[PDB]
Amino acid sequence: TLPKPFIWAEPHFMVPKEKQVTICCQGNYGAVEYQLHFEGSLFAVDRPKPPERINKVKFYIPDMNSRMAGQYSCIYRVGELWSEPSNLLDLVVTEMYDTPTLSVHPGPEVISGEKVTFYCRLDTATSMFLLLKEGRSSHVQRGYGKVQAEFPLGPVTTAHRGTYRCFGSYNNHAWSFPSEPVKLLVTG
Repeated sequence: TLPKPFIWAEPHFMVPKEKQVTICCQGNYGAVEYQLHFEGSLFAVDRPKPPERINKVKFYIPDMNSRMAGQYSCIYRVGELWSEPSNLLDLVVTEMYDTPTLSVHPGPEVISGEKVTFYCRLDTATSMFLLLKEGRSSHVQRGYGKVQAEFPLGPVTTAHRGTYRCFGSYNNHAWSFPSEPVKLLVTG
């Protein structure tokens, strides 16, 4: 009946503790009420006025903390009907406690075709590790292991070029400090 809303974070979902993030919810033009929900509770509300030209609302979150790391959703109202929930957004808090180390095999400089594997180590956390690829063409990989996890990339191409940082975690939504970057140079 009502177009399903859409939720996303800005800049992205990895929020360093004490820092800020903005959660955006898109509903529909004219909607008079938007609610941001967090783990079964009401987090924030926004009532567009005038609503005719508005179809999105921004929820600002300053001073990020682990108690705010989790699953968010959004619903909006037009008249007396409420919409179905939006997609589920997971916010994680970073820079918690320690700093893991990152290493790569065979080395930081390779030619297309060489199999590359990254290794993240942190002995004071859980088995869940994460490999982040900086800049554009960004994304996050996850790996598991005791004290250390590996992230094999298989044969690489120049597309694998970029800066990498890894994270350790204390639970699925609470991550450590990013590791020192490793700039992978691919030739060929």
